[PDB]
Amino acid sequence: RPTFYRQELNKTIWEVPERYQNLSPVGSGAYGSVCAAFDTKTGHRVAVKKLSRPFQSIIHAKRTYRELRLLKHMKHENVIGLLDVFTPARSLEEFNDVYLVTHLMGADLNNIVKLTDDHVQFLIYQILRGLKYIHSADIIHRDLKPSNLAVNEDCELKILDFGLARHTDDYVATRWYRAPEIMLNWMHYNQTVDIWSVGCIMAELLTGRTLFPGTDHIDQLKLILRLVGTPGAELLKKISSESARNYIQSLAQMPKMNFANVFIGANPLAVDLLEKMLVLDSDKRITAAQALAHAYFAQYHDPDDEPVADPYDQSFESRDLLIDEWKSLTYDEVISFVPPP
Ligand SMILES: CCn1c(Nc2ccccc2Cl)nc2cnc(Nc3c(F)cccc3F)nc21
Repeated sequence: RPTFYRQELNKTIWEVPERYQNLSPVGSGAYGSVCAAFDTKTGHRVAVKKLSRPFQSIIHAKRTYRELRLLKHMKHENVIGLLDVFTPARSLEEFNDVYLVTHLMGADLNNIVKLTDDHVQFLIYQILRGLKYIHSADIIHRDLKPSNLAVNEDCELKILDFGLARHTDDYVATRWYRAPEIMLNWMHYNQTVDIWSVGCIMAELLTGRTLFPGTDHIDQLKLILRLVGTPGAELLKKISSESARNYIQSLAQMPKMNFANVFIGANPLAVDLLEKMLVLDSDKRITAAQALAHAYFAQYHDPDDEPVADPYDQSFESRDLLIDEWKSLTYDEVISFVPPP
C-alpha cells in the first residue's frame, strides 16, 4: 500500500501518496481546497481536492457522499471525473478525510476575459455535449456559471461540479446565470435551467459583458424581463407563487427586445440559438440534445459522438441519515473505486 507524506499549505495539512509531487495551491472554497500536483505514475499534472471537514455534520456528510457518487459516475470528455480518490485512513474507524484527483485544466472560463465566433461555437458546443450527458442521467447542474467551467489553453472544456471561491494567484454570482423559474422557488423547473445558464454564458462570450448582472434576485428578474419581455397569459397561468406572479407583472412596460439588436454583429445562427435558450417558459426552452442539432454547430455536431450516460441512482437524495451512515457509504465508494485506464 502507498506511502503517504504530510505537507502544510496555508494552514491545511495535506496527506497524499508519494505518487503526487510538487503540491501547489490553486485555491479554496467553502467545500474544500485544491492543489496542483504532478502525478509520477502518468507523468501528467493533476488537480487534487481535499474535502473540508467532510463528516462534521449530516449536511457535510451527505454532500461528501453526493460528490463522490456523482464524480465516480461522470465519464465524458466535457465533464470533470475522477482520476483517483484516496484517504490516509486504513480503516473506517480512522476515516475523516477524502481527497479527489482530476485532470488539471489550468483556468476557468471567467479567466478567458484575461473570441472569434468559431471560438464561441466550440466552447458552447462542448458545454452542451457535457450537458446532454449529465441531463441524460437525470442530473441537473443548477449552478452553471463561468467559474464552473474548466478550460485549457487548447480550448478543451470540462464542466465542474463546484469552482473556486478564492484563487491563489489569483467574482461570479450564481444569480446572474440562474433561470427565472428558479429565482424565487424550486416548484416548477426541469434540466433546462442549465440551458438558460448556457445562454447567459454564450451571450457573455459574444459580447464581453455580463448579460444580466442583477444586484439581487428582484433586480435579476427586472434585467431579464427587459430583454425577453413581460410574459403573457400562457406563462403567467403556470406560476403558483402569488409573489413571483406579482413581480413578473409589476413592471414599467417591458418590450421583448430584438436579440438582433442586443447581439448585432453576431452570427445570426448564434442569435437564433440564444433566442431559443433564453425562453422564459421552462417547458418551451430548448434542450441540450436539441441545441446540439442546431445549425449554429454544423462545424462540430456529430450525433455519433454525443453520448448519453449510464443510469444514475439519485435515491439517496431523498434520505435523511445519520452522520455515520453517510460516512460508511462514503467509505464503500472510496474502497470500490476503480481508476480509468
Ligand atoms: C475547482 C478547482 N478544480 C477542480 N476541482 C475538483 C473537482 C472535482 C474533483 C476534484 C477536483 Cl480537484 N478540478 C480542477 C481541474 N483543473 C483546475 N484548473 C483550474 C486552475 F488550475 C486554476 C483556476 C481554475 C481552474 F478551474 N481546477 C480544478
